[PDB]
Amino acid sequence: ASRLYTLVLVLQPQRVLLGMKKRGFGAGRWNGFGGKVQEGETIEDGARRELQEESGLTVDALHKVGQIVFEFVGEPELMDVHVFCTDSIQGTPVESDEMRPCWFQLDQIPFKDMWPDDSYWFPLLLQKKKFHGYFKFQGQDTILDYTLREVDTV
Ligand SMILES: Nc1nc2ncccc2[nH]1
Repeated sequence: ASRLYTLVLVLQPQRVLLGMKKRGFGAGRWNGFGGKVQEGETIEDGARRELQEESGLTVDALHKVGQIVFEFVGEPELMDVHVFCTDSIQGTPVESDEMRPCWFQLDQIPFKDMWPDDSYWFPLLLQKKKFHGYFKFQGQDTILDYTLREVDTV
């Protein structure tokens, strides 16, 4: 009972791009760029597509850095989120009716205004570590339990 999603982080040596979602699931929080994987499309092709649709950027090189499963108590579907980091990008981030992009210095990540799980696995992403995670949520603000382990292969 799971559904595939992608999440792409545009990470450069001194800064990371995040986008403030203006409506829908997760509105009001800074996040990477992603969404559901479609029929007939590979997970990586979906990550590339979602980055363009949501940020206006075109990614050359992409690589997998994590997989995180989210459970929301009372909701049947688990979110199976495949996390990617960019290595090269083209274009300028585009503000739209759906998303407001901003670059953040690496020591100024706005964790108070992000999903609470990001405080756990973003430090790994920043240090170029790969990870498998699982977070059980009650509502959208409370982590009931979690597991997070570094791995060599996502
Ligand atoms: N970055 C990020 N964290 C999340 N936690 C739960 C659901 C979606 C999420 N996107």
